Amino acid sequence: MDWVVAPISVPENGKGPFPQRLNQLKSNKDRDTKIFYSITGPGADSPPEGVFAVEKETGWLLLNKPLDREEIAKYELFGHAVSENGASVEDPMNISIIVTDQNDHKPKFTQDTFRGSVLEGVLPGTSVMQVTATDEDDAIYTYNGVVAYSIHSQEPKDPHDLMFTIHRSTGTISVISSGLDREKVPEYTLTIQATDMDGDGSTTTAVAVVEILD
Amino acid sequence: MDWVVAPISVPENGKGPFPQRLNQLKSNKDRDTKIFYSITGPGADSPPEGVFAVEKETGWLLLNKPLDREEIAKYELFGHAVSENGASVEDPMNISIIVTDQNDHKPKFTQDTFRGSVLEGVLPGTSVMQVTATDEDDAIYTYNGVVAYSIHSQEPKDPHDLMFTIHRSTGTISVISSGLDREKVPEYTLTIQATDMDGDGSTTTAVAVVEILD
Ligand SMILES: Cc1[nH]c2ccc(-c3ccccc3)cc2c1CCN
Ligand SMILES: Cc1[nH]c2ccc(-c3ccccc3)cc2c1CCN
Ligand SMILES: [Ca+2]
Ligand SMILES: [Ca+2]
Ligand SMILES: [Ca+2]
Ligand SMILES: [Ca+2]
Repeated sequence: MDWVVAPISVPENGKGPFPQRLNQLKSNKDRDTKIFYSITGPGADSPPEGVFAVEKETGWLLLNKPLDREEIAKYELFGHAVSENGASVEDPMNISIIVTDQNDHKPKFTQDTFRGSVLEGVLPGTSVMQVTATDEDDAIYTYNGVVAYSIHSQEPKDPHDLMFTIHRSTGTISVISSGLDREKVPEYTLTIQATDMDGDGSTTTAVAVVEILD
Repeated sequence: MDWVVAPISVPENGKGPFPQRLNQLKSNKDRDTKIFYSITGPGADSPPEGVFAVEKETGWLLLNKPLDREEIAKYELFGHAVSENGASVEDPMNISIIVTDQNDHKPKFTQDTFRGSVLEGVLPGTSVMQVTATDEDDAIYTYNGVVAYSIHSQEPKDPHDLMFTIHRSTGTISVISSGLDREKVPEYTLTIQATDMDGDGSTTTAVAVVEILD
């Protein structure tokens, strides 16, 4: 009884010293001759070379350097078993290395300044613009690339203080208080923020400048 | 050819929807009857009950909740092959789950205010005190719980702007400049900071109060 496929899930940007052992190969029939192991493939004997390596005698698969999942996210290697007489004993076994995500990219805003506009008498609830930011990290399986949006401050304060909201996850700045007037205040400037791990991580700052129109 | 041991490495505090498929069991006795798969061990039928489960007619090993490594960092379970007559077929296979760590804990100083002191006439380089922050994440195999120390600000900014420094990894504050004097400034108040992922992570802040002596 065994696994149908056995991938090796390896957290990226890892520490300690290298090499590191990952799993150990063994062939069914190694009381026949002595067995010498070898790995091949992209990440072993093709570029990037020398990222993975196997111990000839012991069969330990080794990690040589830390992996950036944000560069290569999975490898496909092959295990080779060759007796001391030169005989390929088994078929090269599929070795699959899945690189899992650490939170090693701060979220970075689309543009340094975002510019949008709206009109004096729009009903509370009304879209005005959408900002964004990208986090190069993963957002399907981890929260490391999932972004939360917020508004820090609003200048000028004038008719109110919470003049706008931004949707936490889509980045849509709405107006929420009727009371706009282009003559009294023509150009608000929102100081906005993107925060990875869904608000519990790093925070990048940028600005959105809403102009109110006649 | 196979691994002598295939643990499953599962990033903690995972996203997406659950359950989640991890690997699939299979018995090299299934070209016979229709086998039915079950699962035992702490995390399965012991406390905490129900974190893993396997689809009886597929063998897929499912994860029901997101894991917290700092709550439990490893699981040893057993999978079971039975036919329609509850008949144990081969022995139970061992399932080893290795919860890999994410940066889900901000660094916490041990006290809000460290108190130290040093004589006015000590030489530049002279140690003074050593502050400390602890991060619950792994600092062995990952940077998530590796702290980096820094002085935010010193007040009063008398005589020089920066009279002290701190070891980035050890927490030891030392004197970097000449000119302490109890008569002129008898105490300095150092805003200290601790940042995880060895600097590129989350921060909290404390203060170290250094008294100058005759
Ligand atoms: C619980 C968990 N964490 C993962 C992290 C990464 C990949 C993964 C699989 C194939 C290619 C690339 C990545 C799969 C998983 C799963 C199983 C959920 N289908
Ligand atoms: C994040 C991470 N990566 C690993 C890689 C390997 C082993 C490991 C498990 C059993 C024996 C020897 C080593 C443990 C870990 C952890 C959890 C850190 N408490
Ligand atoms: Ca790499
Ligand atoms: Ca748990
Ligand atoms: Ca941490
Ligand atoms: Ca953690």
